[PDB]
Amino acid sequence: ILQHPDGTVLKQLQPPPRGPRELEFYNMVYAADCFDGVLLELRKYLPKYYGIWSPPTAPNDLYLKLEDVTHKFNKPCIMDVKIGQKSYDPFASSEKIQQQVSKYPLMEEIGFLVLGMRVYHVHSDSYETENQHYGRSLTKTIKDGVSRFFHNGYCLRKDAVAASIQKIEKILQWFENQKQLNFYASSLLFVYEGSGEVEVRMIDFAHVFPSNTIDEGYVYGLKHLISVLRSILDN
Ligand SMILES: c1ccc(-c2onc3ccc(-c4nnn[nH]4)cc23)cc1
Repeated sequence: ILQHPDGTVLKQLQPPPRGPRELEFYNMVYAADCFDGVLLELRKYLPKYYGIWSPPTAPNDLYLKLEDVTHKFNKPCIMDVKIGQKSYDPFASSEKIQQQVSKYPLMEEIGFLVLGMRVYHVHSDSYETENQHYGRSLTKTIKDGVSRFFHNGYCLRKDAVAASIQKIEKILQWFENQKQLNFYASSLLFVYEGSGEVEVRMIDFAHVFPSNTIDEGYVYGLKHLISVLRSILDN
């Protein structure tokens, strides 16, 4: 992820097959001729897509040019949350499944994993950063683990918590009204202002597949994340 001063990000395509699949996803959704009602609504929850980009002298070096969802913030507080019961996709090998489940064996139980957060503290005029190991350490501590993101401005930011719930609810509504796509190892990016208040966007589409059914695992995760955020409002 290269943050570009024009309010876009450049995401380098992952190695195959993951990078190509993500390019394919954005191309399907943001097709110039697409009038699929489901996919039209889905665009609302994605970063805007500006097509494939490569350096003038390096056509090999493929990027997606995406909206920087943090652009409109002064001191953005950012959290990435992987959603779903399974982080492996429907065509993973036994080896590959074991790799993925071992990273977070509570994924089935909890249905989401905090990949990281950056939290601005007014207090000290500085950022607090948590990495992959933070979220992977949370057990059924998850409430306190998520709460940490919302400690800003000499308070618990229940405004940002409530905003996040309302925006996730829209994404949840989309997932309850579609059975065309299932999403594995994809994330929600949360942004609020740490200095019309919150951003929640779906990101990371290297394991999105056509489907016949509700994405039950994703829905479980969204529902559970909402339930946790809901409980934080009672703090
Ligand atoms: C820090 C962290 C994330 C961002 C960010 O802002 N807009 C984004 C759009 C997409 C992605 C993305 N897609 N796939 N993986 N990451 C990240 C984005 C900015 C700063």
